[PDB]
Amino acid sequence: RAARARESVDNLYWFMLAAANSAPDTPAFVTRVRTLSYRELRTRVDDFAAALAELGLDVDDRVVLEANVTPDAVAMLLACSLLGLPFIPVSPETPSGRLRSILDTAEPALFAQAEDGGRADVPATVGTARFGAGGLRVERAPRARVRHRREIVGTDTAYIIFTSGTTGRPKGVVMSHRSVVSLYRAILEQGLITPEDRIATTSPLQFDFALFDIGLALGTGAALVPVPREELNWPRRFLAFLGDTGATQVHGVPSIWRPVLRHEPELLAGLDRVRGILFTGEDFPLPELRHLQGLLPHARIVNGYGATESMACSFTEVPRPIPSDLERLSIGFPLPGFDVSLLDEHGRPVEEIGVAGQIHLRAPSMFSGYWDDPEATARVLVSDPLDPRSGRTVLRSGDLAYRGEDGELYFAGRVDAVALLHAFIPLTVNGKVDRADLATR
Amino acid sequence: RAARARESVDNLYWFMLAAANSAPDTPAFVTRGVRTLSYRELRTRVDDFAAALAELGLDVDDRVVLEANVTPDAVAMLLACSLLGLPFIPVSPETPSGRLRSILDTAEPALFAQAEDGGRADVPATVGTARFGAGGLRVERAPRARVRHRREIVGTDTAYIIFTPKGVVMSHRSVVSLYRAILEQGLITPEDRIATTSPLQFDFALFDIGLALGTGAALVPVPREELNWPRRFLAFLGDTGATQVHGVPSIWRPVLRHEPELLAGLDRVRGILFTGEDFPLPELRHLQGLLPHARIVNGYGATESMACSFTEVPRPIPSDLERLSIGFPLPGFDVSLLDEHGRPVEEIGVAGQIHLRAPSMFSGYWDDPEATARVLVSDPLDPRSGRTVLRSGDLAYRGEDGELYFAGRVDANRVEPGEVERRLLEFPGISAAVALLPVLHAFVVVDKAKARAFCADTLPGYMIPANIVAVDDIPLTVNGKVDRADLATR
Ligand SMILES: Nc1ncnc2c1ncn2[C@@H]1O[C@H](COS(=O)(=O)NC(=O)C[C@H](N)c2ccccc2)[C@@H](O)[C@H]1O
Ligand SMILES: Nc1ncnc2c1ncn2[C@@H]1O[C@H](COS(=O)(=O)NC(=O)C[C@H](N)c2ccccc2)[C@@H](O)[C@H]1O
Ligand SMILES: [Ca+2]
Ligand SMILES: [Ca+2]
Repeated sequence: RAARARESVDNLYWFMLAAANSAPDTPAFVTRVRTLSYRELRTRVDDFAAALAELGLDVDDRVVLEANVTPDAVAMLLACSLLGLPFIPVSPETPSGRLRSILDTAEPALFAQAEDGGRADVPATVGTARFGAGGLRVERAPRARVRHRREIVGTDTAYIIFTSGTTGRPKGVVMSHRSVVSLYRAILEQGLITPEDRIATTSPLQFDFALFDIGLALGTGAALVPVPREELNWPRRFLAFLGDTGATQVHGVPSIWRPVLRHEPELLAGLDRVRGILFTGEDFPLPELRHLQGLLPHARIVNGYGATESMACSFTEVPRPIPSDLERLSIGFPLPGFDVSLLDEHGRPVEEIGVAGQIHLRAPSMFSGYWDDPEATARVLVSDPLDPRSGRTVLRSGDLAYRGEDGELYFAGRVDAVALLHAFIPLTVNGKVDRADLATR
Repeated sequence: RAARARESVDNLYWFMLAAANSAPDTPAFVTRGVRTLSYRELRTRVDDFAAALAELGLDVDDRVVLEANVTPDAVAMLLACSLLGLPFIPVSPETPSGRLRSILDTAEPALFAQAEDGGRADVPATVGTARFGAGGLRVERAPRARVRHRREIVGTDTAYIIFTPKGVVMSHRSVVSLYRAILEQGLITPEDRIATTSPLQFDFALFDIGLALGTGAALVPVPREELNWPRRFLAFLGDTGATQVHGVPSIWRPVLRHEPELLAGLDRVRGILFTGEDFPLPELRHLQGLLPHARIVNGYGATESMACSFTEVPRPIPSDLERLSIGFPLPGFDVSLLDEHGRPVEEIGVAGQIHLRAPSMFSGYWDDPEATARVLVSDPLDPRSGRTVLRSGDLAYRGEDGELYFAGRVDANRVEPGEVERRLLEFPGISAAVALLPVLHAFVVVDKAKARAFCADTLPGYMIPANIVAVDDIPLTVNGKVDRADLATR
């Protein structure tokens, strides 16, 4: 009786598990060294979907998935996907006060955590479950409800990413199945990755960088290599992990390299299997970037630029070697089927090389809105200033950029705007500079 | 310097000419003796038109009015506008100059294009002008010089705007999404020949062109001249080898009155598709009886989503059937019936307003954000997500299997005129019935006082037509719908 996305409708289930039909016995995950096959992953998703369907949740009903990137956590989000149940990924590190704030806003039907999970006292108004290879064990069944939705569509919400927005307000980026799949399709077209690759992923699941890495790898028929968040503090254990698992690509915010470059630059030079590194989140300090390049000279580095509101925007290979005169890394060209206007303060095109204007993004991968915040949505998703009467929307990015002589882009910071407004690093759960931490001094 | 949609971007050019790569030598068009145009020949025409259009320096989002009916050249033009991200505004040559000039003033296009033999002249100096045909695209007045500011064409770029002054803006990604949904349903194969009857300014034409070319089937444009005369129309369908015939219900009315024996003789016709309005059931049952080896499909939807549902009519049609079903939305489409408070109607037989979730949704009404905010709204089942649904302005109820039934516009002591006109059908000899509203006149295709008494039986006094007029045919709009307005005057 539960609704299920059809094979022909944009949906993470069908997008990520297509490799179960071409190459069922190929590795989807590498853990520690154990592989999990595409077929094994599909069975786990189908088992979780069968248990989830029993609960009587309507399409658009929200499941909080509290977990790090694990084979089980991905099986759960793909089982939420097939049933049109939007997943809200939460890091176990998240303090209980912030979870309870997301539970109050998002009003989910169910909170799901790993079998060995430590979260207690989730409110009585929300259902609770635990997942493992054992299956999905319900602790408290979700409320009785009448199912109103007959059919799952590609514009249905896949996931909501919750952060504290720039005011106090909880920021919930609502992303449709069709928006995410569109990003995955665009980046597959680039051909960064092959089925023979093993993607070491470092981001927490509540960061769409993790959602990028999962989709990129499974979409391609490659293997995902979740790096346990613990091993990242311990540079020798981190390099040992990448070596032992045969990781060919390492994805993470710039932060993940700082401990390794200070304490174990000799051992990093020893990872001969690594063909590629990908980063996003913030500027890669150029001294650390030139150091990292020097230590793995046969490894392509990709600068990934974009926001949660579109998942991503551009992927530019860092010049090898980095020019000795280079001021700034290029964020290159938007992906095929993506487009940027640089507009001045009045929304007029900037058409001078070297002059910064606000990025306005046209993309197939656009968010649907900010959870319960239509004012904020109307200030970010706006009438295209180059076509204001059509009703077409663009993303008013709040990011500045300028163009070089071949039309490539350069990030020039926030229009809101380590130095602060003083000169100084404490990291956010996502691996960013905790600028709010440093500003309290 | 001119931007061109890439092969990986949702775009009518790449969607409709995909068959040029798989089956270049297969027929894209059948015209009229009887000539085919191949997918390869069509594509070369599109590329030639795109090269001429690119010369003009138009930016992406700049509008081209395409005044033409469905022809090989008119389709080459809209596919050349598509590749260059130049939204096309289709206008029928039979549109009065009053209404064209109204579209040109609101749309403020960069270019007006018409056929070489085209009958338009009176075009403002602020708009460029060109003529397309054999040989190519002749510019008469070059459009204004401008700076090209858009670097790259994207799937959310406007493919076309349909004007009625109401402008439905439709993205490339929205249309292609409809084409993909209906391809999934497998209505048509590459062996088929689709006779299309709609004017190009009606998205039914845009439906038929994309359905056929998307599939790798052949399009058979029926010129309006061939359509008006029943035996000419059937001789055209026969001579071209049409296997599917698409049009509003009215394309069958002359043929069912004057030439039912000849219509029964179209053995190559495997399928008929209609939309626009209710097919009066007596004419529908007659048509089905005459071609029993032809599947009949009811297409339901509005321009705001191109379409919504495609339901095969029961074979044979029950003689006691009250209303034909608009069935289930396509895969990836979904309907709620909501009450006046946006509350789910969950009682069989109770009418509520259709709210549609679809991958094919319009971007907005040209220059009308107030109207856009009244039609494209917060999902009332999910108001906090920001997901938008189409407030359709169409009433409907469900049967026991969840199938839908159109119950009229919410526009339409209140008088439900679908209920007046439907109970006039039951009276014998009435094949079709318009009712309109001060006094309720009803006009019927086939004395009075028995039709009236037959009404007085099963209807309340205020829903009893004061005057019932027999007619030969119903006056049609350019798009082929009942001309309510025309009847109102007489
Ligand atoms: N390559 C950059 N250089 C420098 N500043 C940057 C850069 N990529 C973002 N940023 C900054 O970070 C913001 C985005 O923050 S976010 O919304 O949390 N999203 C992300 O951090 C990453 C994004 N979801 C993503 C995921 C996967 C692949 C690519 C991109 C941008 O608006 C920039 O201000
Ligand atoms: N099959 C119907 N029975 C009964 N009332 C109907 C029906 N199809 C529309 N309608 C009515 O006509 C309205 C839509 O009119 S429209 O916007 O001009 N669009 C069309 O008529 C054609 C539509 N775009 C289309 C094109 C191609 C394939 C399918 C559908 C609906 O809102 C209904 O009021
Ligand atoms: Ca423009
Ligand atoms: Ca709901």
